[PDB]
Amino acid sequence: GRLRVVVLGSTGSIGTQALQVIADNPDRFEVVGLAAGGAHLDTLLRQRAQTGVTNIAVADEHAAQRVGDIPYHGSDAATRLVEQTEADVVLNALVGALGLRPTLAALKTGARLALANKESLVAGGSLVLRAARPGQIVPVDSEHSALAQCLRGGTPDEVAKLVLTASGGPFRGWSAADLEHVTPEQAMGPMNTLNSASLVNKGLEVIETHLLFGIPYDRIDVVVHPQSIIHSMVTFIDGSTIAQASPPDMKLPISLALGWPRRVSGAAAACDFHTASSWEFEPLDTDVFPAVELARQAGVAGGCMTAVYNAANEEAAAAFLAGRIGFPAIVGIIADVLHAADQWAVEPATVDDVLDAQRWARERAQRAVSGM
Amino acid sequence: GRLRVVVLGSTGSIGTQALQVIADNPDRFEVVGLAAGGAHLDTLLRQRAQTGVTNIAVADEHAAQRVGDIPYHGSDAATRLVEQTEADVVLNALVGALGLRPTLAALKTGARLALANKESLVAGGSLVLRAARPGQIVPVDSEHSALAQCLRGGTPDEVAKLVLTASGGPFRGWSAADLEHVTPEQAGAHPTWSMGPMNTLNSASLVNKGLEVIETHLLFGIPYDRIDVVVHPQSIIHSMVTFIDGSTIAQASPPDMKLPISLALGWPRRVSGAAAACDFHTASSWEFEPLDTDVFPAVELARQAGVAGGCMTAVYNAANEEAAAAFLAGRIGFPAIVGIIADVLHAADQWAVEPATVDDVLDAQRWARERAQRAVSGM
Ligand SMILES: [Mn+2]
Ligand SMILES: [Mn+2]
Repeated sequence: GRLRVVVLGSTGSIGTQALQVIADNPDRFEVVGLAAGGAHLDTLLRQRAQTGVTNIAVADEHAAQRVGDIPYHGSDAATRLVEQTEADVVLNALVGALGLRPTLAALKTGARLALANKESLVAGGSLVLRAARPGQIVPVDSEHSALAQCLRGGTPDEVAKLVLTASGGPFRGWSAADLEHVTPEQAMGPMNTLNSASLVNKGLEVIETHLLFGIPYDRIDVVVHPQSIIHSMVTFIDGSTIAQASPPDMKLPISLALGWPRRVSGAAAACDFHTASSWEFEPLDTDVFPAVELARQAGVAGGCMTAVYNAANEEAAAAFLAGRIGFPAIVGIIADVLHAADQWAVEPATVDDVLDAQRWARERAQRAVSGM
Repeated sequence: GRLRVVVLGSTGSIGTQALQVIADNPDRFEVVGLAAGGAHLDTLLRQRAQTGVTNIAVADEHAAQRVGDIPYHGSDAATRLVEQTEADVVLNALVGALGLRPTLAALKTGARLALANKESLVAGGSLVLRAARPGQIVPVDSEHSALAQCLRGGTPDEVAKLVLTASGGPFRGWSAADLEHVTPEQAGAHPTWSMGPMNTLNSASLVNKGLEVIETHLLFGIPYDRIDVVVHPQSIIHSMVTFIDGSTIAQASPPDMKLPISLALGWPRRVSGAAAACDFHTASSWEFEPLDTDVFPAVELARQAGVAGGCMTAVYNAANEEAAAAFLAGRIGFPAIVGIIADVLHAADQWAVEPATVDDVLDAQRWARERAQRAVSGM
């Protein structure tokens, strides 16, 4: 009785690592579907050959044509694959807010959603939550996987605080003036790396924490931990903190999300306490790095505001990577877009509501770029 | 609901802190019995006056002579109190040998045993385990309390390693040559108001950690080859569990025994506001380093004793007590403490037999003490 797994974004870092965990664990997992964008066809063809899975979605029509025998092709390909494939688990490792429809489709099938695409939850907000049963979304994000594990340390009424760790990025300790000169070269993928550096990733993760676990924003702490060995912690009402620790390796949270609640033997190397190490903690410099506070503000506003936060980032980040704006302008644009986003506090009733909010935010972010 | 608590060893560090937790949480706990040895009779009488608990026991019959209205007095006073008192939880914070019989009596009543007394497991071993039912014993000490919490991170089948943290003591990082020079004062022989010199000394020699490793094996049923020790000077991480997938779950808090005491009393329910939580507003670091087992072999020796089983861990502990006594008195050097334990253990194979009675345990200790005395004197 193997779990049938659909892997969305199969050719990316998380996707390939997931396929490796599945290949190492044939008694527990079986691949039944693959989805890819179409930029890494070499990898996709190998994946088809090795897994024997022809049930494949390709987003780019030209790429799907170039390949051949692809049953699902076009922008809605991944969504239709999910809708029409019998599965126990959908791993959503697509990139960006475009993971939204496949996330909704997955939840509506009743399968466990192993979520790597944090953007679909951040953007979807209550719309995504209303489609899910309790515990149906299982995080692949390292911090949230850690939180889920640490929450086993007590009952829900015993939780005082959730403590999200953050690497601090390559610019930890830098001044506001220092960040002016940051180049795209200095800052997994281009977006994952950049969002880490700008602290917008951590803002997205704070929102993700609130939505997954239902804890109020004022009880979600962020601490900088440069070693990235402690992946997050939960503080309980008696003063006890339970923390999860492991050498960085996404195969650990991937494996746990795929097989929840059961741990997968040998998924990753454990901390080695026969060698010296230091786990350091320091407060986030919120003045220099206000992305987390902006996320909290968007989160408290709720409705479609978190979709706005993410959409504004996607556009500003693209502008930065293209050499059009400076590094500090990323969070500057997000703030400008949010201040103008009055009407988006309304709760999304349909996917179209979220899409409307994102459309508006993308336009407004472009407006903000044009004024620079 | 309100748990009825018997506090054995009410005048010690653990007992008094427990009473503070109980005083601060009257909706959760009520004291229904108090027992003490007698050396601190005045404290016990004040506790009777303060709590209104008249159900009290004094072990020292000679000390009991000073009061006309103690219901339980004499050698087995604490045991008799436990046997005759309706309670939900028995906190056993008695010191040494006087803790073993009360542990067995507590287990027989069907009450939860919040266990601080080390003798009960280290010496009692299979006697205590055979009398206990799953989950009946809840550990009071910080490392074991941490382990119990971290074990919530998976099923028993998912456990790979139990990892105990150790402070490293005052001689953390010292060479073998350095340790030759250690004086009792350096090893922490100061006449502290609450504790004797054995606690600090056992920390310094790593014998305390050895004892904790033995207790870990007995409490949690993990083999010795899967119980690790790491030195962590800050004592913020109190212990950890590594699971089969590579995940480690750790318990962290500023040092404060009220946390593990509160949890042992209220298990499985946490006690709101028991202790302060880790505060990350100021930069800090948690450091880990391996123990040099060549310089500090006490833990390895404990594993040897534990694997041998039977009364061998009783022998380990009793040899330590005698050797540690010789060191504090200036009869041997610091490095000779573990040397003597080793020498006694290697001659002790007759004690690998499982104890049938308390007297079997006491006989093993007697033999070990005498053997250690011979080693010290050279006779
Ligand atoms: Mn993350
Ligand atoms: Mn301890």
